[PDB]
Parts: sequence; structure tokens; C-alpha cells
Amino acid sequence: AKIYKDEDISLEPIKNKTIAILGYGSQGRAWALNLRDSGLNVVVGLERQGDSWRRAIDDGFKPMYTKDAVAIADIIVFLVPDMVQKSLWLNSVKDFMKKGADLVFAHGFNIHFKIIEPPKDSDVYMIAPKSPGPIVRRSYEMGGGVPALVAVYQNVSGEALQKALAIAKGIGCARAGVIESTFKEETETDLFGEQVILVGGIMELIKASFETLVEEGYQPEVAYFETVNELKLIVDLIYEKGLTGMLRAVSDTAKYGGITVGKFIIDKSVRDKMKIVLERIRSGEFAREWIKEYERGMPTVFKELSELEGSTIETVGRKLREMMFG
Repeated sequence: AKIYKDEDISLEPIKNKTIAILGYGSQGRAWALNLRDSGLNVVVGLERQGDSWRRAIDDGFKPMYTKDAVAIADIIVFLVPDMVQKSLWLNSVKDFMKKGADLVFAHGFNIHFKIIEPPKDSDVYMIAPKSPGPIVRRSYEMGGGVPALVAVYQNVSGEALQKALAIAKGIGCARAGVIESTFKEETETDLFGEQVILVGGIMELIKASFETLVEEGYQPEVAYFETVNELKLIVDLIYEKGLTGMLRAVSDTAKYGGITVGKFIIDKSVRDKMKIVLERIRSGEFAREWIKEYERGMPTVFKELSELEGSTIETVGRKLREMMFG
């Protein structure tokens, strides 16, 4: 892979460009302030004079409406939630943006699945950190950063990647490491990780483990203690010292258990289903279903949150977290 650090990257490509950050939720704030603190020219563009507008004022910005911001911008950054970007594009960007302004994303989804079709004469690129806004901001203020991907969809200027890298540097990501990718790769791999491990997989692995124990008649409190509680320690080990360093740190009994049973539980049949999930991302099926579900108000997401909240694992979880923290 092509890996860039702060030493590898010049800010000069985006010096004396007006950067319009569209949105001022936690991600937009973080990038806006980091960029401003890095000495760049930042404007904040918003649709409504509401919460986010007032926050931006409190942070010493003078926000403008999107239509105005994009009109003077050389670089326009979409940092509103992905599922709202098409409406912002159509309502307040496409027909207002400075001609030839760069279009910049933090996820490849809308461009990759052709939800937005950009002008032919704009550079289109991405800087994709994988950390919540507050961490992007605090790491930067401490002199560090979080790692990111960079990608380019359209290189009209000749210099798109260098501009993307400059933005990555300006928000602090190059202090940690920037990995070059593509919009296709970031989008497909991002969605796949969410679904099979980061959110879906771990969640249901936890539920299925806990529920196994509870069905067999063990105390739910114990089952939670023996399946959820210690997960933070494990995943901390992995994050710091890899799977090997994790296995070295646990007891001999745990090492043997894990090494012998892991591949029995997560076996070929799981791997085959992982291929299917990936296929449905790659084909565009997932994106289509998700559009439709979002546009209906996410009723599936909300129903399942509600069901989850009232489940044994969550009510037991709540009680014990209460205890561990009267």
C-alpha cells in the first residue's frame, strides 16, 4: 500500500483556497476547526439557522447558507450524514457551486453507487477517517491524529490526490498515517466491516453466546459477566499487540480453548455467508435496499432497537453497569 505521513505531504496545494465545510455536526466541526487551526481558509455552509449554525457562531465562524458558501468555494466538503447528501447536492450545490470547485467526501458511498453524479470538470476526492469527530478534534489538539484513507474519483486538475493529502494533513490524519485507496474499495470494505464484524457480527456473536448460556439455565448475570464484560480487555490487546499478543496474554486454558474452538464456531459456512454479504454490497443490492429503507424512515432499524432494548441481555446489562458504576 501507499502510506503517507506528515513528512510526505505538503499543505501548499490548498493554501489560499476557500474550503467550504458543509455541515457542523461532530464530524464537520472537527474538520472545520482542525483546518482553521492549521491555517487554512474555512467557511461553514448550512441549510438552516438552527443548532449547528449557533455552534458554528460560538466557535467563531460566520456560517452561511450552502448555496452561498459553495459559490465562493474552491473545495467543497460534504460532512452531512450520507443519506441527506443527495438532497443537499440537488437543492443547494449542483447549480450553485463555483464552476470547477473540488468535491470532497469522507465516505465513497454516494459517488460510488452513483447517488450523486459529479460534474466532469471537478476533481472529486475523499479523506476517510474512522473515528468519531470528537476524537478527530482532540487528537489533532494534542499534536496527534487518527489514521485515514485517501482516494480520488476524478482527477481533472492533475493534482487531486495531492489536495486530498493536504486536507488529510490539515485535519491531523497524516500524523498517524494515510493509506491510499479508491472510492470502490473504501465503500465496499467499509460496508462489509460494519455488517459482518464491527456492528452486526460482534453484536450477534455476543447475543448468541449470552442466549446459549441463558437457554441452558445459567444465571443471566453470570452469563453477561462471562461473555461481555472481559471483551474490552481482549479487544484492547488486539488493538495494541495483535491477535498473537492477545493470545500470549490470556491464560493457557483460554489460549487452548480459543485456538481449538474459534474455527469450529466461525467455520466455512460463516465464510460462505460472508461472501454473500460482500456480493450484495458489490452488486449494489445493499445500497438500493438501504436507500429505500431510509426513505421510508428506517422503521426496521427503529423496531429492532426497541426490541433489543427490552431484551434480557440489555436489561441485565443495564443492571450490572448500574452496579459496577450503588
